[PDB]
Amino acid sequence: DFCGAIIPDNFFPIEKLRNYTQMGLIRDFAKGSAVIMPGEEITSMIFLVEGKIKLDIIFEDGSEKLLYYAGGNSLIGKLYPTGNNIYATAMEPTRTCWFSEKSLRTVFRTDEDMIFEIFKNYLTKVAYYARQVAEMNTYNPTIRILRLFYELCSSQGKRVGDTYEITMPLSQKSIGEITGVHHVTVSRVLASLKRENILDKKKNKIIVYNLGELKHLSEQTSYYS
Amino acid sequence: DFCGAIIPDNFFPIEKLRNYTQMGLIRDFAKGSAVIMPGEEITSMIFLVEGKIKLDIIFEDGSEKLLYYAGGNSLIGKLYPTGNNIYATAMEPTRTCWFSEKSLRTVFRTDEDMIFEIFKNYLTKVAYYARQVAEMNTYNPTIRILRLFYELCSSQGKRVGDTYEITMPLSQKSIGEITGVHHVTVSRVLASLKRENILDKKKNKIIVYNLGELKHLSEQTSYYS
DNA sequence: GCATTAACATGCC
DNA sequence: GGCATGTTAATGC
DNA sequence: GCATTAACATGCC
DNA sequence: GGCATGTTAATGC
Ligand SMILES: O=C(O)Cc1ccc(O)c(Cl)c1
Ligand SMILES: O=C(O)Cc1ccc(O)c(Cl)c1
Repeated sequence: DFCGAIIPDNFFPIEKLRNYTQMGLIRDFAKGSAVIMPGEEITSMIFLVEGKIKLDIIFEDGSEKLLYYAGGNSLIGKLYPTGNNIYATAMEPTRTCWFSEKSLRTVFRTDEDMIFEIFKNYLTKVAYYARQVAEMNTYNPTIRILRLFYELCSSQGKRVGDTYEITMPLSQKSIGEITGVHHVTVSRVLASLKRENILDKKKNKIIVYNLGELKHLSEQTSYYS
Repeated sequence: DFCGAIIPDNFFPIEKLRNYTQMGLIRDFAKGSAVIMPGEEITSMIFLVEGKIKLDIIFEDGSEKLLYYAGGNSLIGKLYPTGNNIYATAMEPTRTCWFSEKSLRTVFRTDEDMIFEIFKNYLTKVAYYARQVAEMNTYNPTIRILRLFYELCSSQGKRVGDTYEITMPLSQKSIGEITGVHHVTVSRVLASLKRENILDKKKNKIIVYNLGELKHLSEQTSYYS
């Protein structure tokens, strides 16, 4: 029914795969440990039973960038070699379940629906990243930040009297990483939005005091203002 | 064994799915016709038996951008709604095969390997677009153009005496669309590369006269030179 | 560091 | 011959 | 239009 | 208390 993500965190979780972790291999990591080491070739799907993984790509010159965050019931779909150098670290004590190709056949023979759940999980990732490429080719950095707050507000902002609240803990550093904008530009833009009384990004909530202005500004070509 | 793409054209073709098009629905399009209309909700996988599709996303303000090109044995993995407005046009007379969820079950009951072929096709797309996001966040437009020619040369350039040839018909307009660089910047960069005798992009071949210089320049922060 | 604009020139079922 | 692709330099976001 | 740099200030298992 | 996150303005790619 719907394969969408506004942010690259907890893409299409598959809670029913917890009924089949006995067909796969349990593997616990300590906080701070590598689930996937730089240069490690992975050929398993990795189901996250409990915890939190940060998953990054590393370029040849050593540059490192965020791809996504993974939480409980997330799926790392690295069953085959891809050409990318991936580094995935446990942000907390984390339980995984490693599903090889053979082990997946065993799961599908028991439950043919899990096939389509995995397709949904992949589709969601492709829809996210393909749009993000096209969005970066269409809107300027500062506009992409406004567009993110508008879309989170539309999709998950709760009306609370005069305002909308987005119940979400989200740092400026991550906003920058997700939107591809320098963290100092992120600080500047939020300063503006705050002092103009449009939006306040707090520790655990973003509060939108003025959605129609937020939206209007997101429709311009810059908000380096 | 390998889920890679340097360019968003002909991602992981699955030639064996042509053995199962009788389980799905044949649908022929004329050149210039919409395979997916703007705003059309698609819930089928669409296998391209013969021809060529150009597949674009359209934003709310009407901006339109390339996602990818599809050729024979390519797969459009839109089995479920995604939230994106997609517009896909037949660039030539094109035969498709539409596979619903029910129809895919029928295919998998006959050949369990087709499951994993589809996973490979999805993985390849996710690896492409996820890297492209991270690359646009890491390298400047002009550098991304150099990096593309270097990687195509590495991956598919054939040594021909003094040179490498990449046997590929690729317009400046598409290079721009793929790399997210204005077509006039693309023209400028190629002018430079040509007159410095590094590389010549012709109608049906790119010729690299100097791979080590190409590579060296791709390692700098700009080539607006 | 490059997008944009503009005015112009060459390619092409 | 008409519309799509490519060219070059200047201006400032 | 914004990344970068820099020098500084506030947050935090 | 130490290292990570956030702040603000200036400079020019
Ligand atoms: O491994 C890669 O190159 C990309 C990637 C990373 C994480 C995932 O869950 C997927 Cl499906 C792909
Ligand atoms: O439909 C989308 O939002 C993205 C998309 C487009 C084409 C494909 O083949 C896939 Cl797998 C996804």
